[PDB]
Amino acid sequence: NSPKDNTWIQAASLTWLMDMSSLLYQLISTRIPSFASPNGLHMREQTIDSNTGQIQIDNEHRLLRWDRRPPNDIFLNGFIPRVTNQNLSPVEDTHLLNYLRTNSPSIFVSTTRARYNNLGLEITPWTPHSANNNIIYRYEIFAPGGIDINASFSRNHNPFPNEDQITFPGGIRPEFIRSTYEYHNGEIVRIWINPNFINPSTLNDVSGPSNISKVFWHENHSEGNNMDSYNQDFDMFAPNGEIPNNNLLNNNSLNVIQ
Amino acid sequence: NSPKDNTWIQAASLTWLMDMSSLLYQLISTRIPSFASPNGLHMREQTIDSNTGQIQIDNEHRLLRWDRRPPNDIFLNGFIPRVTNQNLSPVEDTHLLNYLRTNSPSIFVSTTRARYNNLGLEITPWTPHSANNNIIYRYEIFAPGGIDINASFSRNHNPFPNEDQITFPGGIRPEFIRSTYEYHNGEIVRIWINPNFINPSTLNDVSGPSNISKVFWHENHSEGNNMDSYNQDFDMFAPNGEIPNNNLLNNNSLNVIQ
Amino acid sequence: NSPKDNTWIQAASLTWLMDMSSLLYQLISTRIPSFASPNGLHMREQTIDSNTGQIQIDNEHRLLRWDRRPPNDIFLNGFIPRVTNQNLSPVEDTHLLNYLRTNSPSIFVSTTRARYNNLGLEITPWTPHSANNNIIYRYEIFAPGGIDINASFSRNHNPFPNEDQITFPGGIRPEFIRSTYEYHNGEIVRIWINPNFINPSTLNDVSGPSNISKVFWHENHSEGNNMDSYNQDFDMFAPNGEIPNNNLLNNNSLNVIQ
Amino acid sequence: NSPKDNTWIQAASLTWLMDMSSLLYQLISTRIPSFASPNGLHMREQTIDSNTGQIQIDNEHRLLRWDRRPPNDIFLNGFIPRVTNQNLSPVEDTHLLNYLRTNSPSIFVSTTRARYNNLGLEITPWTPHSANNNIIYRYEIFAPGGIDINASFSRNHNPFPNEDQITFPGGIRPEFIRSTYEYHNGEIVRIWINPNFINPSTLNDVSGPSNISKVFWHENHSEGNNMDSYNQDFDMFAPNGEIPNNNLLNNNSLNVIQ
Amino acid sequence: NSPKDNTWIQAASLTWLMDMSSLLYQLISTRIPSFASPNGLHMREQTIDSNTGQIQIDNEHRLLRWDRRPPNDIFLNGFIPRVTNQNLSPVEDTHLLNYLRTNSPSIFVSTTRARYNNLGLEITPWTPHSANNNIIYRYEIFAPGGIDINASFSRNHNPFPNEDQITFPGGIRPEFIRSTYEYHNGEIVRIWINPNFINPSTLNDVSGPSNISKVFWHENHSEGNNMDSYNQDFDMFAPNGEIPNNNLLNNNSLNVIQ
Amino acid sequence: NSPKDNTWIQAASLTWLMDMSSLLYQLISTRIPSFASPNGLHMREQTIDSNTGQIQIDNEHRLLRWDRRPPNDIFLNGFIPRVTNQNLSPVEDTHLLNYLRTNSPSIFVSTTRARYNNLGLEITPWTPHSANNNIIYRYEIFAPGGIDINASFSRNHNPFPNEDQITFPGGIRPEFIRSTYEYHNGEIVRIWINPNFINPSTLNDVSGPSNISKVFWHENHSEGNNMDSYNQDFDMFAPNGEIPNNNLLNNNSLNVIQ
Amino acid sequence: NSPKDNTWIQAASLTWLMDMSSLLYQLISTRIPSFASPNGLHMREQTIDSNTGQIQIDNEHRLLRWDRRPPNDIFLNGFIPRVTNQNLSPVEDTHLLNYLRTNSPSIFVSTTRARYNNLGLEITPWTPHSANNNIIYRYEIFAPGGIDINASFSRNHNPFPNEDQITFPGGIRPEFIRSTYEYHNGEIVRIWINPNFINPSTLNDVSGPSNISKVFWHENHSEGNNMDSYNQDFDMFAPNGEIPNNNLLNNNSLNVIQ
Repeated sequence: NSPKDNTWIQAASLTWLMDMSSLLYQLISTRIPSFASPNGLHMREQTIDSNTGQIQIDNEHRLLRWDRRPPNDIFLNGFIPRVTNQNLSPVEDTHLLNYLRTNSPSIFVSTTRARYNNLGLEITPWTPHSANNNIIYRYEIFAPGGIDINASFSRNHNPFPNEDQITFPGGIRPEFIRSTYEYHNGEIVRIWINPNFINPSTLNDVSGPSNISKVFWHENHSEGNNMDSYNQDFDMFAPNGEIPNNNLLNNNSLNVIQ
Repeated sequence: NSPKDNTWIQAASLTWLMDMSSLLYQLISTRIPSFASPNGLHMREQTIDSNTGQIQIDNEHRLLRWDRRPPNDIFLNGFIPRVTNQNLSPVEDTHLLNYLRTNSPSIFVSTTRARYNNLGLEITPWTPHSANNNIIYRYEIFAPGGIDINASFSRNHNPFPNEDQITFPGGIRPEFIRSTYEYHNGEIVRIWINPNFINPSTLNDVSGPSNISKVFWHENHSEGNNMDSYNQDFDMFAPNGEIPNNNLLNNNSLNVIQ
Repeated sequence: NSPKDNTWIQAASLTWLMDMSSLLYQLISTRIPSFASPNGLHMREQTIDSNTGQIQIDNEHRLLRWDRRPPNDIFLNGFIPRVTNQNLSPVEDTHLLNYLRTNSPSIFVSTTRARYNNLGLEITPWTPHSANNNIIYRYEIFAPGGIDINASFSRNHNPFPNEDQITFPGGIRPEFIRSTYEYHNGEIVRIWINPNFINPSTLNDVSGPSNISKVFWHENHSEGNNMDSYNQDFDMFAPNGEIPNNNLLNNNSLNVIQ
Repeated sequence: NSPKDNTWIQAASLTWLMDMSSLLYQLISTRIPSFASPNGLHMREQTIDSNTGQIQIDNEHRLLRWDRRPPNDIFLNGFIPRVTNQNLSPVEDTHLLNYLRTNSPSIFVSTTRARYNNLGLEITPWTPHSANNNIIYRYEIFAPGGIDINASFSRNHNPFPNEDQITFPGGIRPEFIRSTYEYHNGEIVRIWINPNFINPSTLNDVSGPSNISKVFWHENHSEGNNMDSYNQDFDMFAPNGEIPNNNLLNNNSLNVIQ
Repeated sequence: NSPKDNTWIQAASLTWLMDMSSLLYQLISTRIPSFASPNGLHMREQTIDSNTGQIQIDNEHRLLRWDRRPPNDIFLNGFIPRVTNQNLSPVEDTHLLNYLRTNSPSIFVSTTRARYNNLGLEITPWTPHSANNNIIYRYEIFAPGGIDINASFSRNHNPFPNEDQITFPGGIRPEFIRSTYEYHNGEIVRIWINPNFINPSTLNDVSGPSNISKVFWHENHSEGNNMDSYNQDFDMFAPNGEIPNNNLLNNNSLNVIQ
Repeated sequence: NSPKDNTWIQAASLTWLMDMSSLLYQLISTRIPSFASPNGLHMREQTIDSNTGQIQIDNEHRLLRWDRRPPNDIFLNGFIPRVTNQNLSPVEDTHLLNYLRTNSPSIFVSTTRARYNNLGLEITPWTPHSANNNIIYRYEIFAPGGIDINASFSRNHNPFPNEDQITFPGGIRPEFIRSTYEYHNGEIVRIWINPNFINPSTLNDVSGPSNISKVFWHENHSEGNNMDSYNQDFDMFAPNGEIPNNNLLNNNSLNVIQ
Repeated sequence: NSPKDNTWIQAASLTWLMDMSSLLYQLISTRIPSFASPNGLHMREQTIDSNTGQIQIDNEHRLLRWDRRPPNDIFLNGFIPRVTNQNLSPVEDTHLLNYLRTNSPSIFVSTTRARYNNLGLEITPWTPHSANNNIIYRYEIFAPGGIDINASFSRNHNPFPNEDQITFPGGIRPEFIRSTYEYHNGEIVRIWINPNFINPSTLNDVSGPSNISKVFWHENHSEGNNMDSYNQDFDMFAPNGEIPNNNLLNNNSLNVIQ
């Protein structure tokens, strides 16, 4: 049943949702048959340090988002959902299962979990099929909350499990986005650091290959606008990607064969 | 009478229709005289594998759609109907018989069945009269649901039986479109594969003549925008085409005499 | 009184009218004094061959329409009336007698009967006064229904008899238009065939002089847009034309003296 | 009192007025004091030939209208009034006396009678003061109905008896306009014949000086658009013209001194 | 109290006011304190010849209006007030005293009386302060009605008596404007005659210096559009002019020192 | 309490306010705490000579207004307030204290008193801080009414006393503006006289340095449009200026140090 | 509980808020849980001198605001909030905690306190992360009121104490902005003085490095428009900056390492 607090939606870009936690949980829960979610939605845990009141920043809570939009947009605005207007009706806006299964416009923003091997080394995450084409960004996020999709649905009622998603009703504000990799043709050409990330003391922990241009972003950065040529979530819809392999993410590529 | 589940409209592009299955079935059924449809609408069966929950991909369920719109549009948006707004009134939007007989704007999107001879080899499908003119695409679809038109009406009240149509209220999402043939003057010049097709392990089963350019699509593909110079369904209206012959579809042409 | 079925309006371009047959018949009938139409409106008989359930295609049901609009418009859209919006009020939209007498905008599309001599050979039809000027088209139609004007009103209360009109409330869809003659200065320069005509097996029966360019139309045909330089019905209003003579229509002209 | 039939408004361009004859007559009659029109409005008589039911075409019913608009406008649209919208209120739209006295916008269109001497030869009609300036047209009309102004009002209650006006509530359709003289600087330069005039057998009766260009009009005629450089009735308002003399109209001028 | 007939507003350009005489008189009268107008508004007398019904054309009834707008505007449209819409509310539209005192927008149009010496010779009228600057017109009017301002108010409640104003609720139609003097830099350069003036037999009585270009106007006259480079009444507001002297108006100037 | 007559608002540009004197006084008075205005608003006295009814024109009643708008605007339109629409609500429009303290948009127009020494010679008035920059005008006004701000408020409730402001609800009409000094960089370059000033016999009393261009204004005067490059009251808000000194205003400057 | 007077919002740019003090305080207070603000909002004290009623101008009350907008905007308009329309609903407009935590649009304007060491010498204030990039302004403010954020919330319920914010509901008018430093690449290039600052006698107290261009502003100053290339509060959101160090602010830089 209902969440005790609004932690699950604390990263929200649509800030007005944050004070309507219970109402939102009901609105979403009622379009989910008990057989699909026997125990109800499962919110991620320990997204916040109990000792600090601060975002938990560890491999286990490290989220990723593939997006064609550049840092001058994302580091300024965060991830705003496709639907931004208030509508307390059972319309498609809050229809979670339809959103995941069909990618219909909604108030939800997806992310996928960073993947590690047993030695705790990073391996290929769920990657979009079009990742090797043109310019794409892989944003690194540490945010409070999110719905743990795979833990919320019975295997046979969970539309696409392979994507290992953590969904954010209302989106994610920019202060929860630590960095991003800028890829051109599947190759890393730059690493962007968001100086306004909620925990600036961890900025030096941002990893990447050696000798790759690393830039500290600021509004209207001269090189922060690269983009192709619209559905901002096309590259985050389950059937539009997959986990290509379990190779170590220790090269200059995104580990997808050309 | 009424369908047990919403399988018939599960491919829907107008996703809001999927949760209003019974209401939609009533809305459509009431403008159909009992003498036209003695037993009611007949929904296609076995469109989904009961053992996997997955789309049934076999010759028997292989659908085709002739369209002048290119892959950069279709593989991105799917087949969205001419009418996209909600209207629970008995207007023409849901008037199935008028749509079939006159091609009036509606929420329906049509497909025609792939045709095979007794040896299970492909033969000429229902083809538009204008197929040999300019640029046209023949999309290959495997989707859940659809209304089996020929099985839903007495032949005496079925506007156009030859087309053997399977109609999709709400359209078809792009993940159900596996590939497309690009024809220029009735000749195949390229075969496009949709990497995001719901069952990617079958992509290698896509057939075509030998040595024809085969391309894996991605958004804004450089050659994915070819189009002539609007009624997107003009080339799918029954009187606007026919089954030209039963010849084997084993050449570079669409089997229509120049 | 009332028609048994909606055959009279089955060719309708304004398809929403087809399901409101009785209401439409009342709407029209009430603005017609009993002395003008003692026996009520007389619908054309045998427009559909009951043995085939399809359009009757014979000289006796062959209709013509003079229009300045070219095939790229007409073969695509059919004949849509000057008034296209729904209005169940006794406004001028449905005022049949006013439309005939004055040519006021309405939901009616006019046609005139093809004319034959006693040997069954074609003779000059009712022709517009401006027919020898510039570019004009003479469309050939075989459609279900239509109101037989001369049989609906008494001789002495029938505004203009010479025209032998067949009026179509809601217009005529393109599949009922078999061909058209393109005239330039009163001379035939091309014969256009509509491949999507409802009975394609009769396309070879389309007549015309010998050695005249004969073209099978398709959307946006390169030569299908010729037009002068608007009232689309100007050339179909009774006082705007006449039957010039009873000569055989066996030459390259429209039988009007230059 | 009330007219027996709607003959008085049968020439109407605003066709919707034709079925509201009695209501219109009341609407107009109530703003006319009994002392101004002791016997009520007097409608012209014999505007229709009682042996044929067609418009009476004789000198006695020959009407004229001075207008700056050319044949490409007038022969296509007729004379449409300055006010064209429906308004069953006692507004100025139907205020006949104000219209005649002030030329305020209304649903009325004025014409003036052709003038003849006792030998039945044509003499100078009421002519606009600006007639010798630039380009002006004198249209010839034979229409059913019209209000006989001079016979409708007591001499001292008739604003401008001199114009011998016949007013048409709702205007005059083009089929009632037989021809027009095109004047440039008060000189006839062309005679236009309307081939669509309601009685085409009388077209040869159109008179004019000898050896003047005579043209049979058609839509968009190349020379049918001459016009100066708006109140379309400026040149038909009583104080804006007069009967200049009673000379024979047998020259190339409009009989007004330069 | 109330006027017996509507003579006072018979010159009205806003013709709809003419039938609401009593209502208008009340509307205006109620915003006028009894001490300002002890005897009520005084309408000009003998503006209309009781014997002909014709406009009285004599020095005593000769009115003038200074205006920057040229004959192509004024002789075509007359003097239309700054406020032209119907409003039966006690708004400023009909507020006579505010209009005279402040020049606020209203339905009124001002004129000033022509001035004569004891020998009946014309002397300088009330003239605008800006009269010697650029292009200005002095229109000559003979109209029925008008409110005699100086006779309507008690001297100490009459804002500006020196102007000798005759005010026209609803304005003045062009047929009441006989002529105009066109001044450039305070010098007469042309005399315009309105051929459509209500009494054309008096046109030859129009006076002016000798050998000054005299033109008979017609719509769009080539020289009838001269104007500077908006408040059309700026030059008719009392504080904006004065009676400069009592000199004879027998020269080429407007009798104002340069 | 309430003013006996509307003298206080007689200069009004928003003329509709003049007849709603008592209502306006209430509307303004109710948002003024009794401790701020113990005795209520104090209206200026002797603004109108009781003997003549005329505007009192003496040093004592001489008002000034600093404005960036030129004579072609001001001498034509007067000083119209920032808010011009009717609103009988306690909105900010009539909020006198907030207007004085914050300069929020309202129906009020400020002026400041001309300043004199004990010999009755003019000394520096309250001057805007930006007066020495670019082009600014100092208008001279003699108007009826106005609220005497310093006499209306208890010193510790009066926002800014130093300005010796005279506020005009509804603004000031142009006939109350006698002249203006045009300054460029704090230097007088021209003196403009308004010939339409309510008392033209005093025009020669307009003072200024010797040998400075003196111009009599008229609409669209060629040099009457000089302006910089909007809040028209920026230079009349108390904190935006001050009384710089008490020096004699007998030079070509505005007595502010460069 | 409630504030005794409206001092807290007296600097308001949205002046209509000033008269709705209690209502505003309730509106804001009700969305603040008692555990977050045990004692309610704490308004700054001694922002106004008790003896004179004038603004308290001392180090203690010296506020700063980092803004990308230049003096031609700010010194003219002040700091107007992102939300400017009236809305007495519990919408996000007045949601103080959401504002502070997320930077959502609201009626609030942030400022940060000037920082001093023990000797009372200025040290580095909270500075935006992007301060060394391009052009940024640091405005100096002395205003009445403001909410003392750090004193209003219990440590663990104060989103971002590090900013040491004083928040102004309704913004700050320009007369409370004394000066601004213009930085280019983190270096001071000009010091702007607002001559209209509420206490002009303190203008000489404005400090800065020696020999830096010092300019007295006026509307449209030629160099007062420098700006980069929009969220006007981006550089005032807590996570978007920090207190870089406690070094003396006695150099030309903003004390942030390049």
